[PDB]
Amino acid sequence: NRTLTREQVLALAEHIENAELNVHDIGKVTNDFPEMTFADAYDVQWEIRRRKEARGNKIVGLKMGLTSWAKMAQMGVETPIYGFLADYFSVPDGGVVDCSKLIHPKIEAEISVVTKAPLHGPGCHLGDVIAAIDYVIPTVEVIDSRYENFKFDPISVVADNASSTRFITGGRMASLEEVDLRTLGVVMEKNGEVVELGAGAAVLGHPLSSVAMLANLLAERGEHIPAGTFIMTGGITAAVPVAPGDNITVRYQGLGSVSARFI
Ligand SMILES: O=C(O)CCC(=O)C(=O)O
Ligand SMILES: [Cl-]
Ligand SMILES: [Mg+2]
Repeated sequence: NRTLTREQVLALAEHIENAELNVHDIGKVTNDFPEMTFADAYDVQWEIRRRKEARGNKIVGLKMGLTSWAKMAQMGVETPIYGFLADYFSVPDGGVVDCSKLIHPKIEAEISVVTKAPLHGPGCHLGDVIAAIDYVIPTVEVIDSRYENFKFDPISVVADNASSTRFITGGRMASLEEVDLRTLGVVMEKNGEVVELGAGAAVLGHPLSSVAMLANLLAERGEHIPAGTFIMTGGITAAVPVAPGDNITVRYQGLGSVSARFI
């Protein structure tokens, strides 16, 4: 399942994290370790998590990447990917993101869930997830691949924590009974203009499925989704570059809006 030595995992994690911490893009790691499997990549990502926990960061949630059947097929993968969210990733609705701490950030409109019951795989699917949802909450992610490379590389991206870097919760919380996630419309505005549109169904056909896929992915490593877990279910719209001076508002049908100022 794995081709990296443990020393390589540790060194890769340090190297990839350092790119984030030092705001310094690096070559995608699969160029130097072309044999890396997803298990290697997750070993690396999880070691990054450890490095963050070790210096006292709290891990406050999980995020999903590649939550598009089309994109999965394009990238030659059969499942989404996930990454973790550190406490300092969090930005208040309307808050400021300091781009000088970021490399080449993009924002995406997502819907997050907080669970109220444990979920696990393998074999988790939508039906298992429904009963476990406490509420949903509009969330914009700021993603920022630490790689200098143009073309998306799933295994490198995983090693780089699915490009996670900031997330902004906002809008209004709602129970599942109050929202239809498949038809929940989102409008992303940047500097006063509509730049992207999407509906919840853009996430796998049903954003809650993202949670189940997460459960099954975590099961591959003998982990699950504890109750109370905050999960960003995936990009509803295309990701949009942001730069200093940009202001963005993402409007969620019936859920208010999430905004952020970039400096
Ligand atoms: O580009 C993708 O869909 C996966 C990587 C990512 O950063 C994300 O979607 O959160
Ligand atoms: Cl910041
Ligand atoms: Mg995302």
